[PDB]
Amino acid sequence: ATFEIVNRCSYTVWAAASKGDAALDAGGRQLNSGESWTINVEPGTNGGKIWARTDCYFDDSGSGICKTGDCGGLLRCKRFGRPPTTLAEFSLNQYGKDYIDISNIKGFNVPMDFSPTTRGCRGVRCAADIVGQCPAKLKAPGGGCNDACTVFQTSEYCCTTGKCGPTEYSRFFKRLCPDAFSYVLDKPTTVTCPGSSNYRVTFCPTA
Ligand SMILES: NC(=O)CN(CC(=O)O)CC(=O)O
Repeated sequence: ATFEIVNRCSYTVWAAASKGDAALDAGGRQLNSGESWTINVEPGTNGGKIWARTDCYFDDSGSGICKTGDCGGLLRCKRFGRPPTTLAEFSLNQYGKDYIDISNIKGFNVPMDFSPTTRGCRGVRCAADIVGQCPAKLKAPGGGCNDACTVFQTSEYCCTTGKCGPTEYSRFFKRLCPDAFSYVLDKPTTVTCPGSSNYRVTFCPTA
């Protein structure tokens, strides 16, 4: 499946694509403003994620750091990124269907549209001014708005035991982006697409 990753932000993003224990395609690439990168994700892949990293500093070998979304200090991500990161999440060809969503469970850094190329299912967007409205305790100095699990590290927010529910901090994200997951046990906003669809992820969407 192809994922066309498009940077319409004024700033460079270092796109990242991983399934947690391995890169998807090349795993990462620098996208200056206006640049695109089309990756191939193998059919049947589960637990894939795409995200933006902002303000990165890499040496020629591809090692360094990013202000948001860093993945073990690598340009070409093998693992997932450090919050805060708006997440495009997908599992493909799971019993005949693809499953896509956007998540704020690991916070928000860059506004995102995640859309199929087909009429057969809808897209998702989280593009509200979350960083400008971010509660003080969730502000990330590197840019972005942390989730409460990252900040407070308790089950109330991290949903590690029992049955967590919404909190003031999940509701902050949820009102701004109703179609994105705001905490681990949020009512799912996953979209079911026909199996083997293709997709476009746009950073800083407009129309
Ligand atoms: N249209 C946009 O998304 C503009 N961007 C700002 C920019 O690209 O300079 C907002 C953001 O990055 O949160």
